[PDB]
Amino acid sequence: MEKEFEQIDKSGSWAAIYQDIRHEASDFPCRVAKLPKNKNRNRYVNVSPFDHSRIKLHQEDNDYINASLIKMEEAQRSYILTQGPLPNTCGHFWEMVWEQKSRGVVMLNRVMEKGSLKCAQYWPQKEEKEMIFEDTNLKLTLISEDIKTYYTVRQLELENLTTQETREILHFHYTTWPDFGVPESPASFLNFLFKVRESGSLSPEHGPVVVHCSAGIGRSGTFCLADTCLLLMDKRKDPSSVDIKKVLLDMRKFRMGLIQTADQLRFSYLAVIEGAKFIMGDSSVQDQWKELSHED
Ligand SMILES: O=C(O)C(=O)Nc1sc2c(c1C(=O)O)CCOC2
Repeated sequence: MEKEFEQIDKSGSWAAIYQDIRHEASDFPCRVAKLPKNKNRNRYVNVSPFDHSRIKLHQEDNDYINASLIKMEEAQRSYILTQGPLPNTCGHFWEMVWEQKSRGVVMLNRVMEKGSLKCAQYWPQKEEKEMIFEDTNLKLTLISEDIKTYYTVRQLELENLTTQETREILHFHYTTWPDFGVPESPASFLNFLFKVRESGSLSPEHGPVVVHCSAGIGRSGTFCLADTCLLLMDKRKDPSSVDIKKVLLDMRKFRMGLIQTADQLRFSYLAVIEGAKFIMGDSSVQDQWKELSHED
């Protein structure tokens, strides 16, 4: 992957590699997404969940959210990829976190990017001001947060107002990944991915982690691709048995458009090649990513 990396680089062919991926990627219907009744539940016209893998709300009313379950069979890990909640779907979002039993939410975007409102403000920014979403009958409180220079971990309490059951959700917000961009470095990305992992939220005792950006494909696909490649590498301890592009193709069976530019692809080879030093038995690099990243 490291030789492929250098071959690709030497002969300036990331875009064509990426172009091939786009050409190979699956195509499956998104008919419920396109129901007229769901128009205002989608942020982008051109980014939909395929019907086969979409997440259904457990409501009789309208079961539609723009979210997909990415179920990586071999790696044995799933994620739910979703767009940034809209002003009218923040209640659907948290209904889905409750129903799917997720323990973590990864947000890879800011509420504002390039002058636009990429995502509703769907979690509370302070302890005294909880949010209640009447439509799905759920309450959410900030329990605390831990703000780093490039990301923040929130502990959130989610309450199902109908049964009064309560869960803790962890929110990992990467706030320095530009839309249609890459992270500043592999170090700070792996730093952030490993915070997520250490937290327990990836563990198969939970529902699938919710990963989102603005559309739920570019930055998310990047995160997820790196995570699974490292996972696959780990259950074998065998870096050479991972085919990154092929894994991306597996993921795009479950949601379109995963990874939005050829520099995102290239960044994902960089992140997995670096992270393999850790999977391969050198845990001191984790500490190094933490220094490089400048977390504090
Ligand atoms: O948030 C991302 O990482 C992401 O995939 N963004 C997406 S993918 C995508 C758009 C954007 C965007 O935010 O403007 C606009 C519509 O076309 C595809």
